[PDB]
Amino acid sequence: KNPKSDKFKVKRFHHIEFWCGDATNVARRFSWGLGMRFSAKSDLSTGNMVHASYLLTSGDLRFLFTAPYSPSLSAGEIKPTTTASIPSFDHGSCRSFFSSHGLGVRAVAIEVEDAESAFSISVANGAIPSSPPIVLNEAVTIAEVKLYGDVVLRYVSYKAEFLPGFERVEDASSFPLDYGIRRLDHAVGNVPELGPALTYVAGFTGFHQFAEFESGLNWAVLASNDEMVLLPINEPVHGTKRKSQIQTYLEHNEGAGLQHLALMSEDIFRTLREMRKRSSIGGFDFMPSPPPTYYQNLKKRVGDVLSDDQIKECEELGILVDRDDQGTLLQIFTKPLGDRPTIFIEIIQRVGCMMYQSGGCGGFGKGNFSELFKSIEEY
Amino acid sequence: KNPKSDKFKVKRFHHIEFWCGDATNVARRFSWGLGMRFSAKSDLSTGNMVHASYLLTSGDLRFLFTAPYSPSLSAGEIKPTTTASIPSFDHGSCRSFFSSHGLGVRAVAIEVEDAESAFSISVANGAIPSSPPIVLNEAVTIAEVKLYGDVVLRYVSYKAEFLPGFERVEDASSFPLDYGIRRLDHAVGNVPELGPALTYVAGFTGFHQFAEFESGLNWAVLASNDEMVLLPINEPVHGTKRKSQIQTYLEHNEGAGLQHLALMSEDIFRTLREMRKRSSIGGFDFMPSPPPTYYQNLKKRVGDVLSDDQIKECEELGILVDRDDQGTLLQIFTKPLGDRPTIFIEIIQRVGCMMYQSGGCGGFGKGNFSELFKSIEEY
Ligand SMILES: Cc1c(C(=O)C2=C(O)CCCC2=O)ccc2c1c(=O)n(Cc1ccc3ccccc3c1)c(=O)n2C
Ligand SMILES: Cc1c(C(=O)C2=C(O)CCCC2=O)ccc2c1c(=O)n(Cc1ccc3ccccc3c1)c(=O)n2C
Ligand SMILES: [Co+2]
Ligand SMILES: [Co+2]
Repeated sequence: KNPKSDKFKVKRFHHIEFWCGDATNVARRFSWGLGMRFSAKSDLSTGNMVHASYLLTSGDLRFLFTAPYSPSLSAGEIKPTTTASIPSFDHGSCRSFFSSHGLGVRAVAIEVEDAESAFSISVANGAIPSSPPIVLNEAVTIAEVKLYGDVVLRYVSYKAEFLPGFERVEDASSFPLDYGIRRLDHAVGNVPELGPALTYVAGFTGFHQFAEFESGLNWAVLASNDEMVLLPINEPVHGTKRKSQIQTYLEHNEGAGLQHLALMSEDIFRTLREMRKRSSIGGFDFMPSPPPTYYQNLKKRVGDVLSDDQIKECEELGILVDRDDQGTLLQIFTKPLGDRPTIFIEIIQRVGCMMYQSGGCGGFGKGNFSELFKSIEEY
Repeated sequence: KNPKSDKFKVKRFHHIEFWCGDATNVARRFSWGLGMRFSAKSDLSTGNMVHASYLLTSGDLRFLFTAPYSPSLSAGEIKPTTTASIPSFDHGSCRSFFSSHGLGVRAVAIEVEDAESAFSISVANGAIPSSPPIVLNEAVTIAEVKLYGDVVLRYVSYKAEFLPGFERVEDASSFPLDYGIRRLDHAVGNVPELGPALTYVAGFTGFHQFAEFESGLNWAVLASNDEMVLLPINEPVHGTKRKSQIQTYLEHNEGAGLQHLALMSEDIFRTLREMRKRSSIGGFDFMPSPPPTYYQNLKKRVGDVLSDDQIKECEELGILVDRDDQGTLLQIFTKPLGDRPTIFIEIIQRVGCMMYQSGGCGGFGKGNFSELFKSIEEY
């Protein structure tokens, strides 16, 4: 059941912004690890004396990496005279965020019809304002409200190239890497209490609970009208045999924040071949692969969707498979992206639900918790 | 003239420690960019609840990358019960360093006969203490004094594997990258006033001025007895046509600090081929190459040392060449390693001065300032 209750017009995920200590090194590591190209910059060379921001793209996926310069470079500026290209940026907020949480997502940005209206409707419906709407070069409007922890939901709307003041990156410095990743499928938060977090976000967005279908967590998924913006939220389950990975996150992160980004691939097998080739030479590592048990049990579950060859290809790459009543999900998880056992990445590809493909086809892997436990015990 | 006045027994450069916001991403970027392998770690997986430290090696070159965890993880510890593997580490100092200076070198570490004695003699001769000698597992002694800015000179001495509490990195996570880099040749500081900086450091080390042979700077080089530890120091020259790059450094760095690390290659042509292949796919960029003028003028200067083929190889890779009365220096400079126009890397190879090769053979490139200016003007 989809009541289609969005309180303003939402289009798609627009970008994810990481707050960094050094944007250059994180951006270069991510570019090589995920096969994303450098497409835009805003930094000293573009006249920005406040922050360094570098944009990576793969398909429609946009990752922005931002770090503060010395405040002394901009000490004479005021907000009317700022050289920052993202006017919500604040030196103190960024340093406090990074010192508190380490490397992680500051902003989940969605494109909307009218960012000013989205901001106003959100705050009228309980959203905690973070940065008021500001029009950039009479062309783009950006506004921010609190999502959870120190993560903001950023609204971006375009009258009619990333943001004003960003310059497209020179061809020589823009190598056309591509491992097949094409868009952000969902962005997941960890919170101490699910109930209040859901009530808050659903309260100011009108996002509805996305219909789905004892190991660590409870969760629910909030979704826009066409279910293309998907925001799952997790809470820990305490008192269990193995300590909840949600609680570990909250401890190492100093509270709520973004847990994982799930990146849709147009060919998950090529993406994982390319990413695993680079794991030990600057890229990303992946979670330990499931026992061959798990793949011996895949035939009975998805043998009508994947061939024996396509299944054996899952086993060599460590890919997980789950299934809805509507579609099939192929998924795999990286190890944490930085020093702390906090944020990680999921690579996914969805099979089925053709009409274009409807959002969330095949779910989020709920059935893979039970399947993995059974495999582990029976090994 | 070498008075051999070291006040304690100095061996070689031991390691360089970067203070980071996220050690993982900087270490992975540097590993791929410079061809250094992951060889040791001290982090949560080794019981260290205080800091994450990752060691990269290439030959005898050791780069250590360190970042703080949340202080909450170790809030119950005191120094007698610390889980830190580097007992000089302090959360507040590290966060203050990184917020002030951005990514950069905290420690220039040299191996000595007796770190306790080196510390005592240094402080008795004017060194400002930073961290007193501490014996690690009855096996290694480490001590630190101030060098310039917030950079420390770290003394390490071994009774008889990097440091106690570090674990060697698993073979699967340790890819044997190697682009030919073999050791640290020199480490260079930028200061506002050369005179007082030289008097201070030479005062507590007994290092002597290394004999050498109007564009931005003045400098001098301090050297150990066998001139294998080489510490040049730069100051700005004000009032010039083009603004001094030393002054730009001091402004963007918030004061004195380490300007460049010069890394000796056993085959600079292979190193630069490998590094330039990776510039746009996560590695390091290089300064703009000199005009072909410069290479047209190389024949008259070093045609007795390099063949026409070896010279043309310099031109395609952008390598600079200078010459002493004793030897020849091949050198090239990266663009800044991170967001700020502060620290960068030099790759070098030295030809001549055979006896082993004596330290500093061919100088530091003093003659390349005049040669580059002449080339530029005449283009
Ligand atoms: C992150 C994720 C999802 C996922 O995407 C997701 C959504 O999008 C929204 C709903 C909530 C949710 O979870 C699905 C399945 C997953 C994992 C995962 O992270 N893991 C790794 C793991 C799980 C427990 C652990 C407990 C202790 C120690 C390590 C552990 C590692 C899995 O095994 N499955 C099977
Ligand atoms: C860093 C270095 C060295 C070097 O190693 C070194 C030592 O070890 C100790 C003695 C002091 C010293 O310098 C040698 C030559 C160099 C450079 C360099 O950095 N550069 C790049 C540049 C120079 C001016 C600029 C002025 C304005 C704007 C950009 C500029 C870029 C060079 O051209 N030469 C020719
Ligand atoms: Co997911
Ligand atoms: Co040098």
